[PDB]
Amino acid sequence: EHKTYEADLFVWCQQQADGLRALSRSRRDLPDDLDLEHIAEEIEDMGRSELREATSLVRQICVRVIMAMSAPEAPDRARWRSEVVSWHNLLLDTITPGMIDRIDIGVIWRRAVSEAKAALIEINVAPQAGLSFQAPLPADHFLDEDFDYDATVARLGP
Amino acid sequence: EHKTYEADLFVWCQQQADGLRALSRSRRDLPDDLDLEHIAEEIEDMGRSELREATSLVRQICVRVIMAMSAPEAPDRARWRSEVVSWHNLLLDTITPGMIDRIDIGVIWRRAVSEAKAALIEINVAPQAGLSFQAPLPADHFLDEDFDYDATVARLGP
Repeated sequence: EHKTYEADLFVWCQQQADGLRALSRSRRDLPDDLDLEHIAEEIEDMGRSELREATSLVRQICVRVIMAMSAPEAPDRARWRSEVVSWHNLLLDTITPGMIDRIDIGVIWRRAVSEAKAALIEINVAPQAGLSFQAPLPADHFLDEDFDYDATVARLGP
Repeated sequence: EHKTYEADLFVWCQQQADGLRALSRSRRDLPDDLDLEHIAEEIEDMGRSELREATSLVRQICVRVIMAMSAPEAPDRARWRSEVVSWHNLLLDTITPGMIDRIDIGVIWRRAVSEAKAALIEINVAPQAGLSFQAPLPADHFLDEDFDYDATVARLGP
């Protein structure tokens, strides 16, 4: 189904790149200086970049969730929570319905554990003893408009 | 003059956005689901983003130049120089001939001085007494493939 620019930017990038190529490869009377092939490549790549950004924001949220699981009384948690709210709001502006299935929590959570362990060593905190590289919650949990940092930390303890 | 994607990405973005709009606004028989207006907006914006990136890299280089002017014997200079080489190589991959005139050293150097002063306070170094918000060198100096950090620092002392 066709998606508008506004309704689903991610799907629009792929549909528009495909449409540009279809037009370019069919018509023999378009202006030669109009570079539909590289335009399509750039539009397609912008879609990929949106997904990379959403993926990164979920990762960063997960790192702070894991850090609070390891240091649940850290005074730093107030800052971590503020960061998470900021990232999550940006995530809600970036995700689209067609992008949801592409958010790979299995890969993201693994990378978040590796990153969180390094960051914990830096602040001289030992990681959760039970800390697992296996995602405990689906991607949807973090994409939820009502995602709650402190509730998530509490449910993933102790 | 028409510029290819490879020859000048920055000029290509503007020429292609203009060409997309010209085509869209003239033909009555293009596919309705092909969104040439928003494609043109995105392509145009990518051009702007390239210039923003180049501008940022020149700024970051200037900050490290100013920091070494204030702390010319700092052991940290080796790291600063390494950072500058990395940023400068990325800058050389980003700049294009049509973008050169848009690199505004008067604005960039001012912002670099403000940033450098804050960063110097953090490392407990007083700024150059003669440190000026007025750019002492043209944008071209930093865009030069043969830009030399240490030579620049030395010429801007003492």
